[PDB]
Amino acid sequence: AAMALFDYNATGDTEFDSPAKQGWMQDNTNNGSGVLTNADGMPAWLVQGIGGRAQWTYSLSTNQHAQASSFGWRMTTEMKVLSGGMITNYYANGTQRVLPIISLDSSGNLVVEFEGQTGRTVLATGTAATEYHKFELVFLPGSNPSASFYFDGKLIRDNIQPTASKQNMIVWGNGSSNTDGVAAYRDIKFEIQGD
Ligand SMILES: CC(=O)N[C@H]1[C@H]([C@H](O)[C@H](O)CO)O[C@@](O[C@H]2[C@@H](O)[C@@H](CO)O[C@@H](O[C@H]3[C@H](O)[C@@H](O)[C@H](O)O[C@@H]3CO)[C@@H]2O)(C(=O)O)C[C@@H]1O
Ligand SMILES: [Ca+2]
Repeated sequence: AAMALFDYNATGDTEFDSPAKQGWMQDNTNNGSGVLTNADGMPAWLVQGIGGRAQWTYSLSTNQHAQASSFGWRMTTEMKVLSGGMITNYYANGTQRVLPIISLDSSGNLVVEFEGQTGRTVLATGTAATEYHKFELVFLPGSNPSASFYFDGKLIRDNIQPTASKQNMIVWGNGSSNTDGVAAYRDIKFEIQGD
């Protein structure tokens, strides 16, 4: 030991055909919604943050928060952004978060921002901007805790400093009631490491 993994895996299976059935909590407001969809012969969960917030949350236990802090963690998302912004797939711990905010800019490019930084980074232009990609957030602890962001396995930004936050969920989706955001999710993992 010791390691742990928490996931949503998009599936047609009845027993597990929403995130609610994989231990995640629906956390929409207003007009926000979601539904199982099927795209490339493959299930995806379509998050529809149109006129309301639309996201899913997962609760770590007391020891899991603490283990996450000692040994570090990795959050991987496989998604495709369809429209808008505040696509917020992230982890908060009662005290801090590394928040990447993903979107499509007014030129149609897939950009990423991080809370604590200012500016956007172009991840994909053209028809690439609105296809599936694999996004990794990798948190390395120490007395100098920083994060690294990866896009189909390519270091994009490192030395991302955590920022204060009272929230304490693993979250994915459109974490915003006013910024509309739409994306499809095949996979979410949050893995707590060993040493
Ligand atoms: C990623 C994340 O942390 N998302 C939060 C968001 C964002 O921080 C926010 O959208 C900024 O873009 O806020 C969410 O909560 C807000 C939401 O419940 C709205 C209701 O529309 O209320 C906000 O508080 C209000 C408060 O009611 C007012 O009295 C006061 O003026 O301050 C706020 C006005 O904006 C909540 O903060 C959200 O749902 O968008 C929660 C996300 O998790
Ligand atoms: Ca435990």
